Amino acid sequence: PRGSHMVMLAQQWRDARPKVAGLHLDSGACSRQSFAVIDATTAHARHEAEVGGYVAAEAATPALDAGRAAVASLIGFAASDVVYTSGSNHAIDLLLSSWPGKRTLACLPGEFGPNLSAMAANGFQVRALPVDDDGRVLVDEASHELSAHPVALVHLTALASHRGIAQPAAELVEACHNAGIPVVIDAAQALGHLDCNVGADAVYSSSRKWLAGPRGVGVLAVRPELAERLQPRIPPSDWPIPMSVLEKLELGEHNAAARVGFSVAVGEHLAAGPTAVRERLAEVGRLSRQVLAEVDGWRVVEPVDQPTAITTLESTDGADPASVRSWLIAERGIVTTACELARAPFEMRTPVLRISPHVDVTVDELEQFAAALREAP
Amino acid sequence: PRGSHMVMLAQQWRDARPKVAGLHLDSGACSRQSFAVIDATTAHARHEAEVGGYVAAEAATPALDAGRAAVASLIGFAASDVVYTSGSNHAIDLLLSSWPGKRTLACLPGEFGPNLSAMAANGFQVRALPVDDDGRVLVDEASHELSAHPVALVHLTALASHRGIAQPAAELVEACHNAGIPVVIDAAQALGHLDCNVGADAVYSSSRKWLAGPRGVGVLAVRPELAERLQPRIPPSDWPIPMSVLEKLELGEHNAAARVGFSVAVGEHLAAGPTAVRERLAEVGRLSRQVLAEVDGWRVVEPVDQPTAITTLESTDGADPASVRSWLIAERGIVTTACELARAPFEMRTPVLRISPHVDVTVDELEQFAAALREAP
Ligand SMILES: *[C@H](NC(=C)C(=O)O)c1c(COP(=O)(O)O)cnc(C)c1O
Ligand SMILES: *[C@H](NC(=C)C(=O)O)c1c(COP(=O)(O)O)cnc(C)c1O
Repeated sequence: PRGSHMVMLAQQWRDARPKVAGLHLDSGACSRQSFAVIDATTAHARHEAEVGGYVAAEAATPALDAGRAAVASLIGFAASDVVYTSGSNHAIDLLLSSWPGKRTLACLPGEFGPNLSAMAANGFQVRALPVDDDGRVLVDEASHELSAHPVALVHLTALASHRGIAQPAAELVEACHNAGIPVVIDAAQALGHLDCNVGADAVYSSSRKWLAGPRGVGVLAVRPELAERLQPRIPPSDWPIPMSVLEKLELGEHNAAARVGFSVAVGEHLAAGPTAVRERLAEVGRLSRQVLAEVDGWRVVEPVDQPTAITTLESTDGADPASVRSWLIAERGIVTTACELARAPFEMRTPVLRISPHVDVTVDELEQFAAALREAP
Repeated sequence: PRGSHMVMLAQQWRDARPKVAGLHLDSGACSRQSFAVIDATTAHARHEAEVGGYVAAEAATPALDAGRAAVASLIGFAASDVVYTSGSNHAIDLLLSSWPGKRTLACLPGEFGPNLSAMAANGFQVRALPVDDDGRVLVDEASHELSAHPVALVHLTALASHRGIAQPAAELVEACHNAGIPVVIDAAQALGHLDCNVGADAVYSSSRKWLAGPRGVGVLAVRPELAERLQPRIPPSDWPIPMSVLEKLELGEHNAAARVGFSVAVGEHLAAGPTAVRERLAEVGRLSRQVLAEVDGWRVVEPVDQPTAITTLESTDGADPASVRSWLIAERGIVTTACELARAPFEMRTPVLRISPHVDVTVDELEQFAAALREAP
């Protein structure tokens, strides 16, 4: 029952942000904005009012591009491959709505419901990939399956919203490449605590989660080979105006402030040491699961040493997590997320309570949670 | 050459916002956020970090609904008919992508390019409506035309981004209703200086303009008869999850902060007196056009007494406004918008410089502009 690695990171992180009113263990849903991030945003809006809205935006180009670059660095793409979105669903929809010719797709059974929804809405046939009892892709079986039965692209949610299994992203991406098939990665969850530098052809993620930037921002990155094959829904493909596929994908009103906010927030991840941060988040999972290994009416779902901060609890006596969550919030200020089946229809047989705490979490807090979980009605 | 009505409104408005670095005459592109609005936004983001992101959002429901209601009041819809968007293009796309059965449409020749683009992208046949030499719809001819040749809906940009003609919105809407045809109104420009209470079946607008709220927010309002006929692209119409058409349209990650920001900003319009504000904006146009009636190399396009703050200048010696604009900004701190043909392809034969100043503008400033316009190379 091993103890915690003391890191000045956990502490710097905590103090860089407003103090939690209660106890916040859902950076997986929406993390917490640093003062700098918050202020960077406010600043932009202030500046919009001074110099003019679109001149302010121009002025922010350095900062916007900063963020692209930072994002690019974490996924191994070019900054010029990275576009801004409203989030990871805007992202996957921009992508799939743009996707040329044949629209077959393989993905995990664990695939995110709203993703499947976008997949379906864009007319993709969607096969499952072989997995283990956890939902972790069997990379071998999948390679064989993908050669035998080819598919127009593979969509890998590298880290799932509903379960803290880290998918073997890089080895699936090579397997898929060996079969001559592109890989889209949903890194909404993964960007910030999984090595997202893995060879993917497109990646997307959201600002508000592990990168702890503003809501209303996400990113989509597409390798230029793929980017230029894409056919944006809007404008129509018979286009008088000459702009690139990515320029088309990034077209539309948006909170630029939030985007500069985001840029700060990514910068801050890089600043803290990507690799340093992921190791802590992995530890956070360990501690979280070791601390929660002993709770009646609640089973920990993920293997102890999954390198992840998402841990999920299945109720062993029919308790509904949705309720437990809103209890935990209203009574004890503890913020959690409650994952309904719709999050992963073809894998979740039963809902779960999701702890997703950041580096800042202490063993006290994990213990406060465990405690408060027991006292829960 | 009549003078200005002194109103404590102009002054209250100015002082409620950060002071303009130079001179800002493009509230038509992006206006200026009050301190309250800016702070309301920051606050939300701060609060996200304290209590949790989605609990903060819940908490803001009062404020969010406030804004719907306020918007609703200005267009004569129910607050429950109003949904939040990213802007007026998200809006028209959400609408047209959702539109059932036959997709014919009539609109002005003056129709906004990006609108036509969305129209086309959603497979609408798009007829023009009869207009005068200004582009103002001939309501009579149009009624006759719409009875003789029916169309699945009419799309009226009530106030055009490229020209400060106020379209006879209410009388066209009855004409269209007398022919049994619904009206969608693009009130991106109009919401805030035209009476948008006119009988339209859907209306949409943006936060960042005359309502001077945050970027990344717009609104879409749809009357329930129409709302429930609509078929959202995403999720697919074969939907396991039971949510209303509007709930579907409002689904997706977003800057909630910005939305509460917006709510403040609408509130502030109501607070100032809608009718009071529009009368000033109309005066602003008068003054703007009277002050600019005498400039060489620049003709005022709109009739003097169009009840509008948008005035546009056509260069009489081949000057490119794009350039003049970026000169005006870099040299004299005067912010303007330069309207390229793409803004209204089937009406604009030639680009224009657009003054769109708010209530705060003084005759000095309009004169400073006129002056600075002369000295421009
Ligand atoms: C993020 N989502 C959540 C609210 C959560 O609690 O998990 C998410 C997204 C959705 O992207 P948006 O930015 O549009 O919200 C994408 N896919 C995954 C795996 C996920 O974690
Ligand atoms: C607003 N647009 C401008 C940038 C301008 O300078 O006019 C606009 C919109 C576009 O909506 P978004 O909120 O997506 O930008 C819609 N239609 C009109 C008439 C217009 O003024």
